[PDB]
Amino acid sequence: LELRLKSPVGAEPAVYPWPLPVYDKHHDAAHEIIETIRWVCEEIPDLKLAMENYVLIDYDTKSFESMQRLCDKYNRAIDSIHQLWKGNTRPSTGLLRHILQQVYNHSVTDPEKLNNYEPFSPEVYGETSFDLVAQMIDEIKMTDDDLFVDLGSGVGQVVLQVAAATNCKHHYGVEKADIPAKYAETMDREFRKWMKWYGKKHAEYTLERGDFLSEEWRERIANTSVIFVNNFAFGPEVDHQLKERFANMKEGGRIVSSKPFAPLNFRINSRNLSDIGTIMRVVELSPLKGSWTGKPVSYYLHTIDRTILENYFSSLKNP
Ligand SMILES: CNC(=O)c1cc(C(=O)c2c(Cl)cccc2Cl)c[nH]1
Repeated sequence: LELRLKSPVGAEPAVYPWPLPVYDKHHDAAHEIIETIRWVCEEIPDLKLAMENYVLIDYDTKSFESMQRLCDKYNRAIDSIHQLWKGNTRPSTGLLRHILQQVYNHSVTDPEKLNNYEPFSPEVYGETSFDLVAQMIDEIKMTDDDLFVDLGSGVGQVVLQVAAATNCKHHYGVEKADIPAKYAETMDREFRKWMKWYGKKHAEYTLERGDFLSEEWRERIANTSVIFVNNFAFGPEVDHQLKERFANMKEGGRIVSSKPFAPLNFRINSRNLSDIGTIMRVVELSPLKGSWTGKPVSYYLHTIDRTILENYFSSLKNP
């Protein structure tokens, strides 16, 4: 016993076993099936016209016959549309939210294994992070000349969201811990498969297991144009090593973080010449000021700017 959903672009069908998988106490693969059908109908007008929409109103998620009828009605409407078309774009924000959740649900089957009790972690990515990352994407406006890196990428959710939305040359995720890095391999596979099923384009990306403080990563950070780092729980020792890596970045290089690497009110003088604040601008970006009705959250945008240090020396030489 199984349920099948035909791809709107002729990719291999999505195949679900029966009884349907349960994700948590209030979420299961039946709600995922209904929402997938609704998303494909909303974005394919001819499909909405062909589909007998009443089947999406009256259904029983606990009945194999009811769920099979619903899947069959959708599969028949897909077939009618493929017949009509007989005779790749980026996903919308709404579809991407659905895809990322679906990818997670098919990949992270045992979330307890993550041993993650933090507020902005993989298990709660959809609550605020998705919206804040979307706001960040609209704010930094990356181009094909950019290289994006997430330092401590978890199961790779930020990398997948950014790669689906932007045209950076490449997106990298580096994760040290065993369990999220192993789950990132499944997230990668499921993301490519589902994006192909929907017929959606994404930029190139790589999720890798590694230590972002290693020698190999020193040159890699130096060549990165956009660093994303949720450093809130890192503490001052790792934060110190990161500032050393950031100090080799190019002019205009950017760092997006959850805790600033330099004070927001940094004032260069003879006693703090050694501080990272001498070579980077720092601003707090808050969607509540940047409408937003979510949590009162912020991120920090750092921009490599060695003219801060240069102006201090020029002012001493020309008082
Ligand atoms: C206690 N942690 C926080 O307040 C916090 C975590 C984060 C993020 O991980 C993040 C960033 Cl850095 C940039 C854009 C989007 C997101 Cl979700 C932001 N603030």
